[PDB]
Amino acid sequence: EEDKIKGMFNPKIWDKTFQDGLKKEIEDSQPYNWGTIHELVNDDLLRAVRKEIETEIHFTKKETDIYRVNQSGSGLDWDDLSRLPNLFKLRQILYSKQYRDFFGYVTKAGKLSGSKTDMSINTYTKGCHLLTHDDVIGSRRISFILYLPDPDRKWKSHYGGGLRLFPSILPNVPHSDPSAKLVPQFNQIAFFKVLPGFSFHDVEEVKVDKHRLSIQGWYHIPQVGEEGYIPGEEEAWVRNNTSTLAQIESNVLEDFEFPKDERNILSFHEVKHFEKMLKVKLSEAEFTYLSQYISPEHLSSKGIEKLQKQFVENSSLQIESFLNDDKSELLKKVIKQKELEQECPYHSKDVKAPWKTAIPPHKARYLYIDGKEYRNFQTEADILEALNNNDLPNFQFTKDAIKIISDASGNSRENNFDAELALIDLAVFHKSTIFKKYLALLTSLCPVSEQILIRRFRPGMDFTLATKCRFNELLKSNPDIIDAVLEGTLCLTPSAGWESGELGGYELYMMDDSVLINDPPAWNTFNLVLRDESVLEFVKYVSWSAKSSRWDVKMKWDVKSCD
Amino acid sequence: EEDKIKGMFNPKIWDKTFQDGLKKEIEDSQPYNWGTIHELVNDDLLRAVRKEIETEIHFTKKETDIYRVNQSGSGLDWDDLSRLPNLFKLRQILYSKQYRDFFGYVTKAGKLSGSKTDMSINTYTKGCHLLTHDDVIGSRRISFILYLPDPDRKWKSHYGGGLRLFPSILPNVPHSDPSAKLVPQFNQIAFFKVLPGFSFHDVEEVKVDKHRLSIQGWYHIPQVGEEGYIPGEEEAWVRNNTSTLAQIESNVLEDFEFPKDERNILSFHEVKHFEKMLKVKLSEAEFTYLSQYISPEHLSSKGIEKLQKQFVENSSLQIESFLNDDKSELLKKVIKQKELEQECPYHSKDVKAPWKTAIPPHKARYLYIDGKEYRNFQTEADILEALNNNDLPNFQFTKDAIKIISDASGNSRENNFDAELALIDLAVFHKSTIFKKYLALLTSLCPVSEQILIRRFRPGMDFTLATKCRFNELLKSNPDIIDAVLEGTLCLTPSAGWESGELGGYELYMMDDSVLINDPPAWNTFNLVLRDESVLEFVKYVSWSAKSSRWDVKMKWDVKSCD
Ligand SMILES: [Fe+3]
Ligand SMILES: [Fe+3]
Repeated sequence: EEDKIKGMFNPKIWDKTFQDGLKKEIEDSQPYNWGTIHELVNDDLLRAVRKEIETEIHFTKKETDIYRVNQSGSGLDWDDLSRLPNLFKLRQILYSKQYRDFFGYVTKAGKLSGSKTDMSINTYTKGCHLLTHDDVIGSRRISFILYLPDPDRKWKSHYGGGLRLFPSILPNVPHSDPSAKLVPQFNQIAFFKVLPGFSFHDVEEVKVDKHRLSIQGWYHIPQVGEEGYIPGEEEAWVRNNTSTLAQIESNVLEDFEFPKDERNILSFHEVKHFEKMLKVKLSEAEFTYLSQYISPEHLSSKGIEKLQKQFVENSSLQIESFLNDDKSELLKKVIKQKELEQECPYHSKDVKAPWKTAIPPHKARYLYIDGKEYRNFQTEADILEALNNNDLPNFQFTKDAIKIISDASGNSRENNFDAELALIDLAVFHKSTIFKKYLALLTSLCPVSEQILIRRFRPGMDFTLATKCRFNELLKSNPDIIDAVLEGTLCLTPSAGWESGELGGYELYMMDDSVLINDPPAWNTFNLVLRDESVLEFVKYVSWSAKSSRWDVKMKWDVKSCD
Repeated sequence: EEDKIKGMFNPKIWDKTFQDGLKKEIEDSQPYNWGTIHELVNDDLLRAVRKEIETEIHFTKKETDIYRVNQSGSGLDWDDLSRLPNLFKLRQILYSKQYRDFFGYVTKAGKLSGSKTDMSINTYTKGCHLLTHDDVIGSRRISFILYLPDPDRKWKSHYGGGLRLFPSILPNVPHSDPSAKLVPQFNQIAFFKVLPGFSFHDVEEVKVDKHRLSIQGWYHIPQVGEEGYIPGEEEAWVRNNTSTLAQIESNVLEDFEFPKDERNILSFHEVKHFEKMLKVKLSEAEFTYLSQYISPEHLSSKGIEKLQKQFVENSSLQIESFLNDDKSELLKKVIKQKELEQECPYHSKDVKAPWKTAIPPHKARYLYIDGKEYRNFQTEADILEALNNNDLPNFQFTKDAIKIISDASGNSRENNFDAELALIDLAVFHKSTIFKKYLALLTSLCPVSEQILIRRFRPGMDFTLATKCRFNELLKSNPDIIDAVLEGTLCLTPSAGWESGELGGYELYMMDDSVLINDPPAWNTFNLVLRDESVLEFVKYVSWSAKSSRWDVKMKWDVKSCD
């Protein structure tokens, strides 16, 4: 009762002057309303809870596209906490009427469910992380995290594990870079009211070899019977954030994704060449042209049949030493040089031509070169300007634009476009008619469209999430054109240590064990995959631990059978 | 007989030493084998023939896409030449065995038909012309023209009317510029053996106010019964130059046309905007954006309904004062400035970025800006390089490339890109999402693809020939997408005197009287036409007489009904 529960918290939290001060502070916070309280719970109680958890619970590593976490979601039954009396106590006081009134008041959330408790316990160790998300699930009204690292030592900034908040360009379109970061200590709580479209946050990777324990939880909309229940409130809420969010997603939101998952159609000269060949396959002039980039191993009569058969068998190809030695060395030299001697931008504002940042961060983040005009999305107007003035990729005009920049600034070991120029030449090569003629030979498919990107995934920044291919809307009715996207990836990652996947950066292909391909970055490999609409793909978040970025060239084609 | 026929020609032509000398000369001629003979026929006979024709025959003007000629093809019956005994005589000696042996020998043509005579009589007056063609029809083996201008005065070079020969980049792909020109006198014959793919020639416009009379003719493959008849020769020949030329046309030759008649597909952001609107139509922000270029007359509530109704009625729009006053003046100023103070290239080699020359000349010739990388087709390799490395239009990257040229060379009244920059801004505007939203409103059609070109048709050079629209091959199966190309033309011709069509430059739309539209160049007009596959279009050859080039912006879209 009352006094027994209030005694388990810092006495300050029951003080009206403190409460008003805190409500004001949360009201003035940026980038959206959040709060923090130091030394929330009674020290002894919380020390005990930490002891119980270290002693009573096992934590297993779990990796998805969006997180690596040691969870207990093996020891933990929320309906039987008999062996963990201290935790049971914490859960009772955190959901008590006294605390729910306090918490609802300072966050301006209104009333909170007493019965519907929702907690999980996690540890973050080196490499653990949670990417950008907003917490909008079901009936959640407030998010909190209570932190329990070592009570007798300061958790430092460079340890990582910070709670990071994101400012917003529009509703549902957060900025790529965070504008606030909380470095939490023991017995500190962080919390915010859930804001569909705004409450974007993540957990910064833990960077050093330590264990950060925490209790994550949510307060829910009052349920039927409880204080502050309103009939139809929860269902209105859930409806709005689900079926109708999906409705706004297709109608509007996909427009604010960059790069767009769209392909440009090939000319009739190209398509005719492919067709004729499919219904003395390549000329000598053509092998000569191909041999400038491609290893003779894959251009030989037997290399081809081998690849043809693998593709017919698996609907996929994983080639090694794809490029020849002349190109492999040049690319390795210029890429290593850039990695070791030049500064990589670590903020979207610092990214310059020919590079761009993929957005938004709750879908993806990475640097890419698309051959389009320079774009740096810092405001709504920046975005609308692009959507009004869409342009087409021109890799040659990008080499040109590099020279105007290179000649008005000079060149040096610290600032040059050698890597960019080499990679664009690679891109031009893969856009040539003769390359696609070679692709058509390997696969017996006839490409009818293409998109090429050069991508760089920075350590500690960059990642995609699991998604399906996007069918060319306009072509869906053409029965000759296969219900599939052919997808290529040329990995050009020069550094070592990827093999176990612990550093991230792996390309993952899976069924909606369902894993079809799981390739950590390597040097000069080429994956070709013909995806149906059910196949999911992503590149995993690259860890701060990694010695270089993942560099690749990404290619997509719409295809038709010539029978 | 024999001696009576040989006496009607210059006695030199019967001389073996002359004959061998002439055969050698024809053998050494460029750009393909041709010959000429001064004073071929007996002077008196030819003077008489000239008198008969001036006295006995009327000549009527006839204009097509490819020529303006005063013909007799009213006086002239080849089966009854009783009132023209001298001409009958000429025709008998020109087709005589004696002359056919001589002519067949020097041209290395072999035997020639005696019975199958083929002649026509024409005069070229100011403005008369015949564009690039090769003479390959049916059974023709040798072309000749015999010239009968005024016998007692020199026909000068600047009079025009020269016979011009074209060098070849590949078989069937002549160079845009001629490499030989014959200025003919009275009693001179010009002639060549017919060469499928090579014998390209034209008649230079007559530039001054005079009358050039001539007799054009052909010698044919020997017919059944005649000397040198070979069964199946003629039919092999005809077959090869018809059905199988058409086969090579579709398989290969269209690849060497520039610009290509191809459109790039719009993004899903664009298509969705158009659809939503078609199934408080434009926002104020949108009218504001549109009003920067378009005259308020056409943006008003009633201007729109008016245009909507005209389009539903005719499947076409002809708008006047399309652009507003601010843009109309700027464009007129920069275009007039260029016309009056800068030098226009008059040879494909002299054409510089951002401009290109349409090719080949037996299909079209004009200058255009497509937003693609610079291309100057002087060799086979130039062409194959483009086909291997196709690129996509980027009008913004073309403004960029202009600055690298402009800043390494400086600007002046004699050399600047003001006109080009203004026209590209116009092009960017018409490629914007909001413009196409306006286009969709006028027409109730939803654009799904686009091509834009800025074109300049030089006086004395430039023209297109009557052609059909090209359906997007890839889309033909999509039943939502209309079997039509929407086609726009913004004329920006600043000079006067076009009204009667005598200067050329008119846009002609017709049925395969069949004329649907016939618009001489004017200032700031916009034509919109929805072409089915049967509609033919061309811009007429611009005369040397014209005071400026025809300047326009040309736009094409694939479209779908939203019902
Ligand atoms: Fe969260
Ligand atoms: Fe001719």
